[PDB]
Amino acid sequence: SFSLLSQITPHQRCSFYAQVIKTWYSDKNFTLYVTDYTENELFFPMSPYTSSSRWRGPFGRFSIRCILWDEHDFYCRNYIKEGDYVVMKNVRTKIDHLGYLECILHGDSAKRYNMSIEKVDSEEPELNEIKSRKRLYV
DNA sequence: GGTTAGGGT
Repeated sequence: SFSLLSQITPHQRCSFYAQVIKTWYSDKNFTLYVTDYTENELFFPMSPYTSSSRWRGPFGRFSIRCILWDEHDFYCRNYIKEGDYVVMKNVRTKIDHLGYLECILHGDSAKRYNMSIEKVDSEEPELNEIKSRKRLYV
Protein backbone atom coordinates (compact mmCIF):
# COMPACT_ATOMS: atom_id res chain seq x y z
CA SER A 1 0.00 0.00 0.00
CA PHE A 2 1.07 3.58 -0.67
CA SER A 3 2.02 6.26 1.86
CA LEU A 4 2.43 10.01 1.62
CA LEU A 5 6.06 10.95 2.25
CA SER A 6 5.03 12.63 5.52
CA GLN A 7 3.77 9.18 6.57
CA ILE A 8 6.92 7.14 5.97
CA THR A 9 9.11 6.18 8.89
CA PRO A 10 12.67 4.93 9.06
CA HIS A 11 13.43 1.25 8.52
CA GLN A 12 10.14 0.16 6.99
CA ARG A 13 9.45 -0.89 3.42
CA CYS A 14 7.22 1.70 1.73
CA SER A 15 5.65 2.74 -1.57
CA PHE A 16 4.88 6.26 -2.80
CA TYR A 17 4.32 8.56 -5.76
CA ALA A 18 6.65 11.54 -6.08
CA GLN A 19 8.06 14.20 -8.35
CA VAL A 20 11.78 14.24 -9.11
CA ILE A 21 13.25 17.61 -8.13
CA LYS A 22 16.94 16.88 -8.71
CA THR A 23 19.18 14.14 -10.12
CA TRP A 24 22.89 13.56 -9.74
CA TYR A 25 24.91 10.78 -11.37
CA SER A 26 28.36 9.61 -10.28
CA ASP A 27 30.75 6.72 -10.91
CA LYS A 28 29.39 5.05 -7.78
CA ASN A 29 25.62 5.44 -7.91
CA PHE A 30 22.67 7.52 -9.12
CA THR A 31 20.95 10.01 -6.82
CA LEU A 32 17.38 11.37 -6.90
CA TYR A 33 15.75 14.00 -4.70
CA VAL A 34 11.98 13.49 -4.73
CA THR A 35 8.98 15.19 -3.06
CA ASP A 36 5.21 14.83 -2.88
CA TYR A 37 4.94 18.23 -1.17
CA THR A 38 4.32 16.77 2.27
CA GLU A 39 6.59 17.42 5.23
CA ASN A 40 8.62 14.83 7.14
CA GLU A 41 10.44 15.66 10.38
CA LEU A 42 13.46 13.56 9.41
CA PHE A 43 14.02 14.99 5.91
CA PHE A 44 16.90 17.44 5.47
CA PRO A 45 15.80 21.10 5.69
CA MET A 46 16.72 22.54 2.28
CA SER A 47 17.80 26.18 2.66
CA PRO A 48 16.56 29.05 0.45
CA TYR A 49 19.71 31.01 1.39
CA THR A 50 22.43 28.90 -0.22
CA SER A 51 24.69 31.29 -2.15
CA SER A 52 24.95 28.94 -5.11
CA SER A 53 22.37 26.27 -5.88
CA ARG A 54 20.04 25.30 -8.72
CA TRP A 55 17.46 24.08 -6.21
CA ARG A 56 14.32 26.21 -6.52
CA GLY A 57 12.33 24.37 -3.84
CA PRO A 58 10.55 23.09 -1.97
CA PHE A 59 12.41 24.45 1.06
CA GLY A 60 12.54 22.93 4.50
CA ARG A 61 11.96 19.24 5.21
CA PHE A 62 9.96 18.41 2.09
CA SER A 63 12.15 16.12 -0.04
CA ILE A 64 13.96 12.81 0.40
CA ARG A 65 17.23 11.71 -1.18
CA CYS A 66 17.22 8.29 -2.83
CA ILE A 67 20.45 6.44 -3.53
CA LEU A 68 20.26 3.95 -6.38
CA TRP A 69 22.95 1.27 -6.65
CA ASP A 70 23.86 -1.31 -9.27
CA GLU A 71 21.01 -2.31 -11.62
CA HIS A 72 18.87 0.53 -10.24
CA ASP A 73 21.61 3.01 -11.14
CA PHE A 74 22.20 1.57 -14.60
CA TYR A 75 18.46 1.56 -15.26
CA CYS A 76 17.60 5.08 -14.06
CA ARG A 77 20.67 7.22 -14.61
CA ASN A 78 20.02 8.08 -18.24
CA TYR A 79 16.28 7.68 -17.96
CA ILE A 80 14.75 9.41 -14.92
CA LYS A 81 14.95 13.20 -15.33
CA GLU A 82 14.29 16.24 -13.17
CA GLY A 83 10.58 17.06 -13.39
CA ASP A 84 9.52 13.47 -14.03
CA TYR A 85 7.08 11.74 -11.74
CA VAL A 86 7.95 8.35 -10.34
CA VAL A 87 6.33 5.55 -8.46
CA MET A 88 8.64 3.82 -6.00
CA LYS A 89 7.46 0.49 -4.62
CA ASN A 90 8.68 -1.56 -1.65
CA VAL A 91 11.77 0.60 -1.18
CA ARG A 92 13.69 0.74 2.11
CA THR A 93 14.60 3.78 4.21
CA LYS A 94 17.51 4.34 6.56
CA ILE A 95 18.96 7.03 8.81
CA ASP A 96 22.27 8.55 7.73
CA HIS A 97 25.26 9.52 9.91
CA LEU A 98 23.81 12.97 10.54
CA GLY A 99 20.34 11.72 11.44
CA TYR A 100 18.44 12.34 8.18
CA LEU A 101 16.06 9.92 6.49
CA GLU A 102 17.21 8.50 3.16
CA CYS A 103 15.80 6.01 0.68
CA ILE A 104 18.12 3.31 -0.67
CA LEU A 105 17.80 0.88 -3.56
CA HIS A 106 20.47 -1.81 -3.09
CA GLY A 107 21.58 -4.03 -5.94
CA ASP A 108 20.13 -7.53 -6.40
CA SER A 109 17.21 -7.25 -4.01
CA ALA A 110 15.28 -10.53 -3.79
CA LYS A 111 12.65 -10.88 -6.53
CA ARG A 112 10.16 -11.51 -3.73
CA TYR A 113 10.45 -7.93 -2.45
CA ASN A 114 9.08 -6.59 -5.72
CA MET A 115 11.10 -3.40 -5.23
CA SER A 116 10.91 -1.06 -8.21
CA ILE A 117 11.03 2.47 -9.51
CA GLU A 118 9.21 3.46 -12.68
CA LYS A 119 8.44 6.74 -14.41
CA VAL A 120 4.78 7.73 -14.28
CA ASP A 121 3.33 9.51 -17.31
CA SER A 122 2.83 13.11 -16.22
CA GLU A 123 -0.83 12.99 -17.27
CA GLU A 124 -1.68 10.16 -14.86
CA PRO A 125 -4.52 11.03 -12.41
CA GLU A 126 -2.75 9.54 -9.35
CA LEU A 127 -0.37 12.51 -9.57
CA ASN A 128 -3.22 15.00 -8.88
CA GLU A 129 -2.59 15.44 -5.12
CA ILE A 130 1.10 16.21 -5.70
CA LYS A 131 0.19 18.88 -8.27
CA SER A 132 -2.44 20.32 -5.93
CA ARG A 133 -0.22 20.40 -2.84
CA LYS A 134 2.55 21.97 -4.93
CA ARG A 135 0.39 25.10 -5.08
CA LEU A 136 0.76 25.67 -1.32
CA TYR A 137 4.52 26.15 -1.72
CA VAL A 138 4.76 28.28 -4.85
C1' DG B 1 28.41 0.54 -0.51
C1' DG B 2 28.65 7.07 -0.49
C1' DT B 3 28.76 11.90 2.09
C1' DT B 4 26.12 15.64 3.61
C1' DA B 5 21.76 19.06 0.66
C1' DG B 6 26.55 21.52 -3.86
C1' DG B 7 27.97 20.20 -8.44
C1' DG B 8 25.13 20.75 -12.98
C1' DT B 9 29.58 15.96 -14.20
